[PDB]
Amino acid sequence: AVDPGPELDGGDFALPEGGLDDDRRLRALDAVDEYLTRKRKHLVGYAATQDMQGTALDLARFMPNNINNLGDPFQSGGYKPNTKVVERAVLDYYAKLWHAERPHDPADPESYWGYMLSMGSTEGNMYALWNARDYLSGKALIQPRNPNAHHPVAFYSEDTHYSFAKAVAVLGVETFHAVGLEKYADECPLVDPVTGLRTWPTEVPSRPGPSGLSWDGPGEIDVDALAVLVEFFAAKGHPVFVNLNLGSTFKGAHDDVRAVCERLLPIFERHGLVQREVVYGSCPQTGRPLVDVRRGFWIHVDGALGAGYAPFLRLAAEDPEGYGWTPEAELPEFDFGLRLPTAGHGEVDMVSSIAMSGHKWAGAPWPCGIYMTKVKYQISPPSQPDYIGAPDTTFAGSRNGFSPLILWDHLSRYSYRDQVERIREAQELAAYLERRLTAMERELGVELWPARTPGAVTVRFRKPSAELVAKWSLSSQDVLMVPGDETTRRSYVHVFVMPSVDRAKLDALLAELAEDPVILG
Amino acid sequence: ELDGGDFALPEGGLDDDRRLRALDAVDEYLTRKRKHLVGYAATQDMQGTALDLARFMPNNINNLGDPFQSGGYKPNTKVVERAVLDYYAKLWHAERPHDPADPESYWGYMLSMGSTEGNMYALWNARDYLSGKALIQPPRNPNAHHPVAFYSEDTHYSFAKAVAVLGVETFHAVGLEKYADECPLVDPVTGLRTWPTEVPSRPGPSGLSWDGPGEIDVDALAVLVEFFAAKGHPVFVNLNLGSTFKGAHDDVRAVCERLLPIFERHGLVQREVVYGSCPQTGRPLVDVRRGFWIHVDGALGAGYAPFLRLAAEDPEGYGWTPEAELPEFDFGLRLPTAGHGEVDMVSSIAMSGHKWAGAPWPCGIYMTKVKYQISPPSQPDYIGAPDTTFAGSRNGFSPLILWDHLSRYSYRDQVERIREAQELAAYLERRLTAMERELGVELWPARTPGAVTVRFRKPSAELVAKWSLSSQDVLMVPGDETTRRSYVHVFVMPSVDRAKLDALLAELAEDPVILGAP
Ligand SMILES: *[C@H](N[C@@H](CCSC)C(=O)OC)c1c(COP(=O)(O)O)cnc(C)c1O
Ligand SMILES: *[C@H](N[C@@H](CCSC)C(=O)OC)c1c(COP(=O)(O)O)cnc(C)c1O
Repeated sequence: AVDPGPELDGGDFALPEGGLDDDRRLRALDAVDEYLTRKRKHLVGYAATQDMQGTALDLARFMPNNINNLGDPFQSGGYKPNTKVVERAVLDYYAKLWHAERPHDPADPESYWGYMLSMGSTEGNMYALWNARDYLSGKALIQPRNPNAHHPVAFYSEDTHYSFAKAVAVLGVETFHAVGLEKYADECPLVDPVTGLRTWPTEVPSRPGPSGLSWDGPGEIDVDALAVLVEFFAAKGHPVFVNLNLGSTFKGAHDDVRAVCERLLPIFERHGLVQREVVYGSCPQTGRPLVDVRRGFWIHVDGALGAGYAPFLRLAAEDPEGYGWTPEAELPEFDFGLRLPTAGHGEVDMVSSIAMSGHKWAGAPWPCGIYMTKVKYQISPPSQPDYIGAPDTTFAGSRNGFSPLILWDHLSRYSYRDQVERIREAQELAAYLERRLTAMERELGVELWPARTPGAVTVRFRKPSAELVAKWSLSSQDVLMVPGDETTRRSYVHVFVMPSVDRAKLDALLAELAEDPVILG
Repeated sequence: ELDGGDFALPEGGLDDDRRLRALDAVDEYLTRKRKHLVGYAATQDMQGTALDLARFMPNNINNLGDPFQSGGYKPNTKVVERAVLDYYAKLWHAERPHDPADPESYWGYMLSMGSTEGNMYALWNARDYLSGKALIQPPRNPNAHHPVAFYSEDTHYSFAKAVAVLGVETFHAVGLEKYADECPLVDPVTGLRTWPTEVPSRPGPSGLSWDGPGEIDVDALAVLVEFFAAKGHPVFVNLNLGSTFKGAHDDVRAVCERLLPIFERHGLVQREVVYGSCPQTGRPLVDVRRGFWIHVDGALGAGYAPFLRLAAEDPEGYGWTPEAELPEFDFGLRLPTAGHGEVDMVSSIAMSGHKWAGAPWPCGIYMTKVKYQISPPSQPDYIGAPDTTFAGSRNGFSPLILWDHLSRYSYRDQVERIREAQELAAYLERRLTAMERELGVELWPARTPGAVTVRFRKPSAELVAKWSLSSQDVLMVPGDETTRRSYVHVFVMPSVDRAKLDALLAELAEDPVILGAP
């Protein structure tokens, strides 16, 4: 029944051979602004902070510059209009926040290395899986018999973002499902809870909900299931890549990164994956191959969303009196500071890489973010281009040097305490939304199927009318309540409570939901 | 330079005074550098852009999903993105509108990185298309599924990267692995049949490629492509349209004319491809595809080459005859088959928006045809649009940047932009040789005919850093480190005018490395 307002008309934007005069140009740009302004003020269905007035005022001045952070962030290079000094400051801030070792130092293998992304976290996850594929397969690093030793196998939950399926295909990294079907067809160690057959699942199971199946579960990886699957492949001699979701796309779940690491480390130690000799190439002689020592596992944290707020929630959890807030749910230790003891290898720093999107929690006018790892994992670049004056250590070639300014400006405006307040208000407002949806069910006698994983900044509920979805940019997901059976489909939407989503905005949405024709029935 | 101390981000934040001081320091640095940058292919003037588009800075714009599909993230500029894509589709003689039911119609999208993304996407798309992975759903030979990649020694480093990312095998790798003693080319330095690492570029006065024009040697390419095509391999060829260091244009028309008969001889125009078996039986399912893919890396040159070719076709109408011929390169390039049919030769093009047009961050275009589209890696509900692109979230500000640029200029204005740059590149070359004679020094100036860049001897570090001159070392005899020469180049972009070049030249004439030249 509500009005999402008119879309843009392509006729206004057609670019003729002769160009457009100033009046037609301004009319078009005004139409874009009127559209974008209406939509941004009502967007509540995606993990995208929408308020950036301060940014715009501070940084509009930089638009006349063709900024390019071409090459590694830790060398200027020949393209002098670059913001690498700013990029390093932003990377340093997140390195501290994620308990990485600073400063970056190419002679310190344990120190951080990372760079700012020109796409979103899609670039960071692609880079992670490239870096891990090469590291685990034995390609040469920047610093100097088992048939499966150079055949890595990827593991991640059913709540993992579609970017991984893409990245897996781009990079030719094999999932445990693919390798299971190919080489180990009848040896799946898990029993399917629907069919009772030992069929290889397509992703690692996520935890079950009230249904006994994952569709209504919290969206967290099932650690038991993961450990069974990892043991299976590690015992066969495969190196192991694990992606863990810190703020999953639809449910905002946090995989229990510490629990996963505690479970898997003994498996890694049992199967010789903590420290192992790796043959990297060869050359003609009496002998042949070169050799170095590497770990045989790689744990990546997809923190596209959650790496931006989780450190601040955990700060409050550590000092609840000081911040005046005890978070409702525990968020798992997930970062470069996570270190575990072993039987005979000393303490092991468990996480190899993290990705974060800057346009999610912080907010930006275009996609950006961070990939971070450690110097000891850096792969030799694919080539040595003279013409950029800095090593080609990154996924992108030319790199966005405006995004460093965006994030620097954001981070400079807020103290740690202010950042804690932002995640507090969002957590409290997500809880409020869930409370209001169940109250609506009782007031109106309607089913909304509301759900919210404890500690998540998103709430899911029954999809309303198409018009309401379009007004508020609600993101949609269908689930089959019993996998395989198309008659059990439910359509959900979700709301992401970002720092730009306040009580008034949620109350306005709720007032419209209460009068929506699909909701009423 | 900028001092990192001014930029460190404390736990407690920075106050408004420290914040403004830092941002002022950045602006002062960037402003000084941008006004003197002449060494990279990056248009530096965008005052109009800034005035028109700063207003959009408050929006978290996201063009998530396919440009031609509705999606749930409503603060998007896909209507604008499609207008930009339509403009370049026309400019590159693609078929419009995009229509998923028309195999011949264009498909493309705007890049969130630069052309690195477009070249990566091209090679991904070609790898899957040539290997037999499943195509997008509309509304014997042991080498058949092993594509081999070919490109010249002047190809940008993004290809070496993309090859490694995507696991695409170059002719050099396949040659060493499978055909170690069968290289059909003789090395001009050693006289041995050693597989070269890239397809040779054309020789210069030296007899070697270092002082050549930077264009692919079409003969050498044809010999190499025939070799692998006769073995049953499908073929990926990348052609440079405005190469990175020399600004050369591979002769795409000549390449296509040379290669088509080779493709016909070895059954690569129409090739039965097995893309798995049916869900019931192990019956190899098959459709018909071409067995070659020609990609044009027009990072730079796809932005200006159409306009120069416009003038070449009507020189009295535009008041300009370009001195150099630029090759036909685009989606309109169609050649006759042996049977007097026609074949559209080019499969894809990439362009960077931050090169010829100018942008405040990297952006660009990848374009192909609907008939080449691969089935998406998965089908996510939560964007509401197919995942058909390299990026996930996508930059929806870049469409505004390029739309604003393109809306400001007529075809005639765009012709004038490339005219002026061509004429100024020729002027710069004239001035450098005049300087050699006046000062009695060797500057090694070189300009490939039709290029917007001129190379010369590397001057002092100070001058290099002031004018952001890009540097390249060459070995004048490959493998001999004693023959190293250090060059720089100047790119004459639309924001490079005569005054700027004359100011550079005045400094070069008093430069200590130039004057101290042995
Ligand atoms: C990002 N997920 C959302 C992107 C739009 S909201 C700013 C999404 O897919 O919702 C439909 C995301 C990615 C990919 O990051 P990009 O920045 O889009 O490239 C990866 N991993 C997770 C967990 C995400 O949420
Ligand atoms: C881009 N080449 C230059 C990028 C800096 S100038 C804006 C370069 O390498 O500088 C010396 C280029 C690419 C890659 O495009 P990106 O936009 O950098 O990702 C690919 N192909 C060619 C021919 C290029 O020139």
